[PDB]
Amino acid sequence: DKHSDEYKIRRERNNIAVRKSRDKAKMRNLETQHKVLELTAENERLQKKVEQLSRELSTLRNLFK
Amino acid sequence: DKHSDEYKIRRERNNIAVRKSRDKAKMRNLETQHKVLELTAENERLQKKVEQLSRELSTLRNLFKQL
DNA sequence: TTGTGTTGGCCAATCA
DNA sequence: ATGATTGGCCAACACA
Repeated sequence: DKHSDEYKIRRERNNIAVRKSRDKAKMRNLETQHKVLELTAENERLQKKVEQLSRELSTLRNLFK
Repeated sequence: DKHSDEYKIRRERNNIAVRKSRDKAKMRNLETQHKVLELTAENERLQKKVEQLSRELSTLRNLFKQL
């Protein structure tokens, strides 16, 4: 029964659980969107590093010439 | 007038828009999870490449030094 | 003003 | 029994 006290504490506690469950999921989804930003920046950095190292190797190999 | 006819049809339209909006959001999330796996594979490829070149450079520098 | 898209809350069923 | 999930729906508000 809606007027039942047990019912009331039930709804009160579930409303807290539901909000909590959904706030957690919103968090996880934002984290994933975040990882995409980090991985993208990091791959960009590493790619530039691949290019820097390649230049250093070419500069060294010119000494042979 | 939460008993009206205009009301019930307004509710129907919103409930449809809500399901559509939620499907779109969940799809977007699915795509993002995919983008992460993709970026992760690329990141590991780049890591190996940088390590490989660093060792190559190190070996080569050691050679010149040994002159 | 109106209509759709978003966001977040509630109820209830179901899982753990 | 209790907290976590999930899906249907309401309503305010953002966006056009």
